[PDB]
Amino acid sequence: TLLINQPQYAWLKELGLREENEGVYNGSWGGRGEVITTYCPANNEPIARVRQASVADYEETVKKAREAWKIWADIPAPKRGEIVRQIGDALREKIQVLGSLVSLEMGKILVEGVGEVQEYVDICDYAVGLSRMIGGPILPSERSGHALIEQWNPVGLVGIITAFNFPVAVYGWNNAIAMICGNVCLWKGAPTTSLISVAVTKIIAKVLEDNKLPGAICSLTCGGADIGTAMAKDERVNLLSFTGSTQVGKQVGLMVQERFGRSLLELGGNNAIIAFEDADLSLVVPSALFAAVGTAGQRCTTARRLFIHESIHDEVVNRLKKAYAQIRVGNPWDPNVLYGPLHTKQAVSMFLGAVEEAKKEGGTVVYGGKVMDRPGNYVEPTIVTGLGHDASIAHTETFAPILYVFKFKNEEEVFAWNNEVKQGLSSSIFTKDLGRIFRWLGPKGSDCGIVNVNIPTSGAEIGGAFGGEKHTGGGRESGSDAWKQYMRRSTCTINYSKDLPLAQGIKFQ
Amino acid sequence: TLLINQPQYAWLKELGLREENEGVYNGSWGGRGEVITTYCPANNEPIARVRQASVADYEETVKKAREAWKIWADIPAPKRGEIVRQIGDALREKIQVLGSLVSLEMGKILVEGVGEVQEYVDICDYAVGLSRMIGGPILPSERSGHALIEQWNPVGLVGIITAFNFPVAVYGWNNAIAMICGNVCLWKGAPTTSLISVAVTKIIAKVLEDNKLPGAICSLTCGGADIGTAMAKDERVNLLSFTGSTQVGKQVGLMVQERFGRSLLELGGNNAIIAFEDADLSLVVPSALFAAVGTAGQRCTTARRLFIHESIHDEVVNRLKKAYAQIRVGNPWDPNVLYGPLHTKQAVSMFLGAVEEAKKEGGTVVYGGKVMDRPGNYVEPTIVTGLGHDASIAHTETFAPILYVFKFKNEEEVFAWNNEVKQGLSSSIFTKDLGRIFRWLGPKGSDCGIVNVNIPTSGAEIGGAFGGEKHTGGGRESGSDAWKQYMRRSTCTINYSKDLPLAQGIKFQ
Amino acid sequence: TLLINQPQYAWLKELGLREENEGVYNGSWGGRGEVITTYCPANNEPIARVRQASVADYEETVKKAREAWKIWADIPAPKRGEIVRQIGDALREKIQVLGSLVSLEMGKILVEGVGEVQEYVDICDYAVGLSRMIGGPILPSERSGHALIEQWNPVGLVGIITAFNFPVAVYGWNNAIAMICGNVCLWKGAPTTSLISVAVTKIIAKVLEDNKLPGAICSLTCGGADIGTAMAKDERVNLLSFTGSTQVGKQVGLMVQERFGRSLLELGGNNAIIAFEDADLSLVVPSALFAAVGTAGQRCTTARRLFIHESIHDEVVNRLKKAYAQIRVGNPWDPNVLYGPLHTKQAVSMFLGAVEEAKKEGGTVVYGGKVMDRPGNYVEPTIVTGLGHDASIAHTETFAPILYVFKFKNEEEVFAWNNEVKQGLSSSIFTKDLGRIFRWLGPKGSDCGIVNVNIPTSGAEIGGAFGGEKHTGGGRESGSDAWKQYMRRSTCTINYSKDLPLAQGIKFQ
Amino acid sequence: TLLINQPQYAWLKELGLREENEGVYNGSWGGRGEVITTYCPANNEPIARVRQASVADYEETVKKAREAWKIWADIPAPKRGEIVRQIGDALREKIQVLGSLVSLEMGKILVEGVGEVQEYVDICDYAVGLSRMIGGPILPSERSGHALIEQWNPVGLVGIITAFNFPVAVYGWNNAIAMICGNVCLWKGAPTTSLISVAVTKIIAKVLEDNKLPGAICSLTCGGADIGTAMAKDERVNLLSFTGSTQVGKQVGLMVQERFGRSLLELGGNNAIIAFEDADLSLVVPSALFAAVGTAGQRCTTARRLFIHESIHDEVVNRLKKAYAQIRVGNPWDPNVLYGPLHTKQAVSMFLGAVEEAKKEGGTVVYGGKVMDRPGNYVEPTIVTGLGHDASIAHTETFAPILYVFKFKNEEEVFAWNNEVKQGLSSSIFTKDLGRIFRWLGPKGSDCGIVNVNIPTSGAEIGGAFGGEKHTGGGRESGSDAWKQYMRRSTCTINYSKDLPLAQGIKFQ
Repeated sequence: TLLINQPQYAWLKELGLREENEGVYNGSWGGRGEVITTYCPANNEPIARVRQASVADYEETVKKAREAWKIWADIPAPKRGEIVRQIGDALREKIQVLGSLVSLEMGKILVEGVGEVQEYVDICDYAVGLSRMIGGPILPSERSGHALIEQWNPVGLVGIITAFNFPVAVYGWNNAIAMICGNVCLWKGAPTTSLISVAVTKIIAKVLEDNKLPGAICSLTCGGADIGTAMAKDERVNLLSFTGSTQVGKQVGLMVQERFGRSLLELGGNNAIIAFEDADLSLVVPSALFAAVGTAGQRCTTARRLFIHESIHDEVVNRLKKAYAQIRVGNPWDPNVLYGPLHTKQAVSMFLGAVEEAKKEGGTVVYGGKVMDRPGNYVEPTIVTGLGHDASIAHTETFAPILYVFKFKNEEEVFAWNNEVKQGLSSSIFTKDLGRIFRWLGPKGSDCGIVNVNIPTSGAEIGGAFGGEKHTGGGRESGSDAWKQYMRRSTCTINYSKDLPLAQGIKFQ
Repeated sequence: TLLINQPQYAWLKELGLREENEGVYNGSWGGRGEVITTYCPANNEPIARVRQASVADYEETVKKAREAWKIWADIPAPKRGEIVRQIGDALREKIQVLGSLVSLEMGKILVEGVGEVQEYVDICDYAVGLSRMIGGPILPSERSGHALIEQWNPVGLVGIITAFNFPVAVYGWNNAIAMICGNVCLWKGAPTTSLISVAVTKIIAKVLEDNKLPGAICSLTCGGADIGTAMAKDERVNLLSFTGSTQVGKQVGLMVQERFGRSLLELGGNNAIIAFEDADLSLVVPSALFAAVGTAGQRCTTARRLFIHESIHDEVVNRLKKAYAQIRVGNPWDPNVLYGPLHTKQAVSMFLGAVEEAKKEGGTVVYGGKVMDRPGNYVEPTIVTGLGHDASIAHTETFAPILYVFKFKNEEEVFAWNNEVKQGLSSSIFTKDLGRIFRWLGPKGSDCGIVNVNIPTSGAEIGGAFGGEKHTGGGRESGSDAWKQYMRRSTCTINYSKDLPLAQGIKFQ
Repeated sequence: TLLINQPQYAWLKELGLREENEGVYNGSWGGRGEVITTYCPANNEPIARVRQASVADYEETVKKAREAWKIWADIPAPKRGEIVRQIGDALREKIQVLGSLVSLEMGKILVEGVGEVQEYVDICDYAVGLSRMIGGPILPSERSGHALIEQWNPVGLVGIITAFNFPVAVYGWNNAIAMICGNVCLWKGAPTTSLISVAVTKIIAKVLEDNKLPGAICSLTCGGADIGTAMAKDERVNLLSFTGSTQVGKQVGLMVQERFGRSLLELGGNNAIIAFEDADLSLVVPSALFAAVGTAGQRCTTARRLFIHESIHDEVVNRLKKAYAQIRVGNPWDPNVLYGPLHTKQAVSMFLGAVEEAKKEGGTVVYGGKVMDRPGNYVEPTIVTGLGHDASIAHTETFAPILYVFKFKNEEEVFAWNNEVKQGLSSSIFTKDLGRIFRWLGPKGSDCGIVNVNIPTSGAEIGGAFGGEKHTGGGRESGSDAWKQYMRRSTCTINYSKDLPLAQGIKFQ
Repeated sequence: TLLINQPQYAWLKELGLREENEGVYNGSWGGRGEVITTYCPANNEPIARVRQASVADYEETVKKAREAWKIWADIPAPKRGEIVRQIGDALREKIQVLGSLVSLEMGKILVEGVGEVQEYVDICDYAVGLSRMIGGPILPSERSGHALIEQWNPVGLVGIITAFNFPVAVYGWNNAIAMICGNVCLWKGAPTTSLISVAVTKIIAKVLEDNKLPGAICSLTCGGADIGTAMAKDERVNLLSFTGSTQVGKQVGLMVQERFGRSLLELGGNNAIIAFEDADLSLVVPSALFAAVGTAGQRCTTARRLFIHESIHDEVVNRLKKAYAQIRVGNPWDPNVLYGPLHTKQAVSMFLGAVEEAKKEGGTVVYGGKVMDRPGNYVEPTIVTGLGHDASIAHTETFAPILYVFKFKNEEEVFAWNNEVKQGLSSSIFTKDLGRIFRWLGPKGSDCGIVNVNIPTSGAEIGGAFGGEKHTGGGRESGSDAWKQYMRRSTCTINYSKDLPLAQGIKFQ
């Protein structure tokens, strides 16, 4: 009855998956904790099982990772880069099948599953070059015969907790960077994407083994809130990268701060698109559609708020309805499907409640609003008009495809309305106005980590630092100098002179 | 009976101080909170009085500061740099009397009082150039017809809480950097250095007023824990910079994390000096003495642990004892004086407490240990031998001139002993060995924020970032790219092309 | 007869100038060369005399500067910055009288003379901060137990040759940066702004001498081509910064290259403004006027070519003509004056030559074209229409206020026309079109070193690197990392390990 | 008769080489110039033939390359990065056979031939990441409502002239960087390594064609001085990267400067090793040996001068002699061989002239000095004692394994003797003294581009910039910000405000 036991899904075995899998890796595979079964959200059929980590598994693994660090930190960064390069190659080799597993277990369409694996491949190739660049300036000291240098060194063990919706790429961003920076990693992924976590870890383990390196450099401990909390409280976890809900991230940030650890928090978003009167509507409508319904509206960067100037509000909404109608719904492995299921049945309940609250708070559902009558967690992509910008439900992050549409008149108020929410991840304006664009990028503009112009809220590449402000948590991943969060700065003064300090009256020697 | 009403202390009037002073500035001067009297640690005499901030004062001031930010943030960074240049000049003009005030109210010797003002002056001149440099890279987008830019913008209001021991320079580091970065500031200094806070604020207010700027850009609200806690919990304080005890700092960090604010923590030190067998003893002995007894052992970077290789241990300890007896003690403002009083009577009590605690834990006092029989809070600079490196009183930070001396044999164990404590601020080795130096600076070396060679634990200049790791709190001030902590990063993608996105099968337009 | 002997010009004495002045400084003042008398171009009267350098003067000065470098290079960069800070303040205290001398002897209006001194003051304050920042990265070596560092050190003697039209700021830019970079300097200014060179050097010399530093750190050797040629041919001149004509710059560059020296060339411009059909005309017209007639069209960055879309050509021309007629002409120290004399009588004749050449090539003078009926070197600001964009006189740099106006139809051809000339200094477009703007800034856009949008060709501040491409010479001054041209990069590997190389079958030791 | 026609050398066909090969590539293969035969330096047998470029081939190729640029410059840098990544992979696939060709045609031993290919592979991988990093800062304008940005854009066509001794890696450094920076390339390699140039170009040509890119993006024009001179004089060659003799390079520099082009010169070396009294002699002797005789003394970074403190001089020379005696001499592809032939018979003749000149100037040959009686261009590795540091022959670069040895006593004189030569490429000291090491690295130390400590003169990796000063030419290749030499800087001010300029008394509109 497991999908992995059906010949139709034999390709799963190309990732080294079996009926029952070990969810702990530290150089050896094991798992003494609870056995979890994960399910395909397109049909709710069981795929396979994973043995999760017990506390003893976690203890053993942290210790092994920290012993492996002693070897790893001694390897020159460029040589660490070479390992990361080989990891990218090993992912390249498995990209289609790993992409298919992401579609199967998580629920996003295949091109996005493959695309997410390509994202990890790309950050590896990036990190290879960065591994030859990381460090700090030699500075001119004000003291004669002294050197002043800024050094960067690994923090040690980087704990990585990731969410269901990007079960490969977020880990990848943290892993490739943390690795070239001389850290070891311990991964705890979302329980409902356990097979994906195991499959990626099998790919990396083989590269470490072929290079005769301890596997615990990239440790895995599958588990849920129990293991996540242990990492948050563990002094041996020097940096904890956490991607997930704002509510959980807040508690993780507190626990880390309590022990003077470091945390990197990538939390929820309430991302807005603003369309000004002068905007190219041929650009706005498709941009809005794909940002809003992409991944069934389950991206951290999903467009959840659409502000449209009064003069064009009715036309844009009309064109958006006409476009939603053409969204192709199906299984996420079905070719040319644009739109798959929500990740859990719970997310469907959150969807419905949201649509109910919207209707009751005075909103009108101009499209969607219903559960589709079919197997799996499918809901109609939804557009809601008529709500006030400060409506309770619109300030809430609901991880479903519901787009709240508002009218505005002036630039200052709608910039304010962008900024008024608790989250601070991504934002976008559509306009041709040179002046407005630079105000939006300036000190009185968007308050978000991602501030886009004529591209929707999901526009982001690995070259820049990725992350948000406010309740989004403040962490950055991937590009620019995000690498610094994974290392510790020292300011080092070196007296190379035979000079003595002033005696100040005192008779020395 | 107030020192400011005696002719010998008439110079205080040059700083704009009188018998009773307003301790709130927000464009106007005020203060409706409790009136505090500050005392000269050299003779335990009252100097003058300061009216502190009430809750209402605090509320009004935060509001005015945030209103002034609307103006200040619109002022181009280099023009903001020009104001900071003028603050530097106003400081130059008062450097002698302000330096004297620092000696009088805080109790450090006059050249360090003056030296501290010079520090503020120096960061001003530095920030001037920086104000034409702050920003991020334009990066190459992977997308045709798109630009990708990293922007930096002010966070808004920077709350600055400072300690008694550096009552001018810490605020200055924060102030000059936060100012050129486009933020307004709110200062709450240590209550026992209130006159210093008022005097500095009077200098800055005159520059702001003279430039027709709202004075609230550099606001002051004198108070103790109640105002500090208010700032820690205040969502309107976008970044809180805190310098003070690890115990208080931990609670401030938690309160700020609870509200997803930003904190910059500069906390305790337990700094070690390590002398290897090949060290230049003629460099070691004076370096150790000055970093141990400087400012009566009340610097954050004070040398409190001294590791000496066993072959040279007794010779270093004997020479240090002979050097300690030549320390010139007296009034801080008196010339040739090297050693003044502790800041408070409580500090003296802590001093005695620690000395008895060390004897109880098996320590031997080889010099000092007692209170001096004279006016003021004077205690003997103290040397203790025989403790184990992991003695509890050795791991505890006592803000008193006590130096714990330990033997070691080999490099790996003593690097580990440097790193074994909860604090992570400063560290120094004295050695000639080229290999040892680069291992000290490396991943298996010192874990401190400041890592020095052949210069003691107070070695640090403007050009580098200043701060520590672990329970020191992780913040950085002054140099390198510490400015980034006072600003928010946005990653901005601009589509300037007429290219429409892929329709993906949908019929738009 | 000499202006300096007339009571109305007694203010010249405040700069330390007399009837006959020493034009050589190297710690001592002297000059055994040709005596030159400089003239006011506003009334063609002699101002005062300068004794120029003989060959023996130049020889002695080079040797003294290079001796002085031994001391100067040993001063830590931040302390070099303090000298430059003090130079900044010394210029501040003399800014009005110095700016007045620039107006007197060179002929630009008072606000530009004063402004040029402010420019030197500003780069000083910039350089002070930079002096704590210059240097390179510490990079991660691929070899275990090795450090890899990029060091920067002074080149030695920086020869600086400057032009008549910016007799203070160009030197100032080079001086401030070279100085904090640990170089010594040798200045040869234009013979016709000799008093300005002597006055600037008197101010710097006092600062150096007051700091008990050898004056030859900032040497002056006034002279013409013979002194300049000697600098170009002199191996002891490690870097030669040349600002002047393309014709001479080419020969200077070749001579320096012949001896494998370093050159920094800032040569001519043929700068264009392009106004597209969507441009804000109320921005275009005054931008063009002030960029065309400012400094009587004698800036390297002066707008000489004006391209206007066919649809708005006649209107912009008519509005420019109406605006030129209101330009106020007079003595450059009169504050109502926007417009001063040309620098020489030869320049007036060449103005006439170009006008006549333009008419010969088929052009129409729509405004001006004539010498003005008054004492001094005054000509009418001039507009020429109807020339082809590849007319010879339009591709010629004439240092006179003649603006050549062209029609254009489309973007691609007008970008090509901007780029078609030999020079490559500055360029500007006026447009609202987002896409056009980023194409202009991109690879198929302007080929100049300064590339502006909605601001004319004279738009430049100290924060960025200043200079051009192609026949403008390639050098950069002032901002960004222009400082690297004044220093030598070394890539340094330090083996600090006890490891021995592989024996490769050879029995060593 | 041709080696390529022998079955033992059948592997050469794996590089797609045949009896007669086309030596021009621009998307098409051709060559109407003279047919050159290249010879194995180890036995002087002909290998195969290459048809070189006529003038017509060159002209057409430059035009096709510049056409190709219009497409290439429009490709986003990260995507150009992806092409370079694939080039690295294609090189990987042929690393053994390509390396074997390098040993065969050029004559360096196998591990270095393969090593050279690996070098190109590594810079490709580095360039991949850099292609998402290149660009400049956004800077804070002093002007309200203005943006100030530094842009970097390709120069266009980069001509690359390379030398015999590194027939793969030097081109690869230039190629990988130039390509990600958006330039197209035109390669003219040394005529005596033509088969190598063709073999490399075949590999790249396939990658471009598989990606449907025009092949002229990486163009090849095989030829001698006539094609090189043409490139130096050609205004269409925007940057000329020249690697080769100081003699030729001087003329290339002058030709490029004459037309105001850009040049990047990598010229001769006269590299010193300096052994101080405290040096690790087990470290010094093999470091000296391998750096002196490596690649038969034919590296630009080859150690040619050895300075030894008088106290250890005879000991090191004796130990060096005994080690030279054990150098294994033979065919460069032979696995056990350390030492192969010089590249040409002319090189053997120059070697002989240098040895005879060293004797006539009073040197003593204490090891080697003779041509070896065997097939090929073999000479004995040679050591010469007794010359003064300023002997003419020692100041001369003879591209042969001749090591000039000198005594010295003190640091100051020996730093000067390192610096006194015209060349400025690489330098090394061996010492343990901390003070000496940082002095060496400072302003009074080595004047070379590579400045090493306890590692020989050939110590360099791709992470840092590679090149030298003085007569070595000034150019840098590979790491750090060397990429900037392949691009043009623009400083761009964007006025996005509605603000009009001040009227200054003029009535507009």
